[PDB]
Amino acid sequence: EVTPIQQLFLIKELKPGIARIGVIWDKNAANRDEVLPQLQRASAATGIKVVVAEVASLQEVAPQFRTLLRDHQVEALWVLEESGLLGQAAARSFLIKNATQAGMPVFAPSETWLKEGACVTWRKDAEGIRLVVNKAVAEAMGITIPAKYQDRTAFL
Ligand SMILES: [Hg+2]
Repeated sequence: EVTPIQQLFLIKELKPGIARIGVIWDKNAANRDEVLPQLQRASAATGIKVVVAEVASLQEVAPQFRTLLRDHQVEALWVLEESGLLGQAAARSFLIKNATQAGMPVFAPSETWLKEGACVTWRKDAEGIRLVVNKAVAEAMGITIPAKYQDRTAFL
């Protein structure tokens, strides 16, 4: 498992200057009590504002995404897991479609998202953390791979 503070620090280097990121979090996902204050401390360690929009059903996904954009002006979407609601194609395809229309990058929990249009995911290696990047989409959305990570970055 790549930890949230590890993902946010990777996000800071992949999208330099990012200031506001939005998280769609399934309220039913386990470890909610551990993950949400985890996100806020990663936010304080990075200087990136992390707005968390929780969803309990598929119906809540669209209003919560739109609220993140209209009221919080997030510049990217961050999805941490997909064990329940966020693993259903209806929620994934919406989040990917509309983030793509808004020109914002999506940091995703598995390669399935990158095959559908998301920008970046990650996996823990013997060597630490390796990046997986959809190049053509990530390039177009302002993602830059630091040379310190060019070696340890696969391109879907
Ligand atoms: Hg994207």
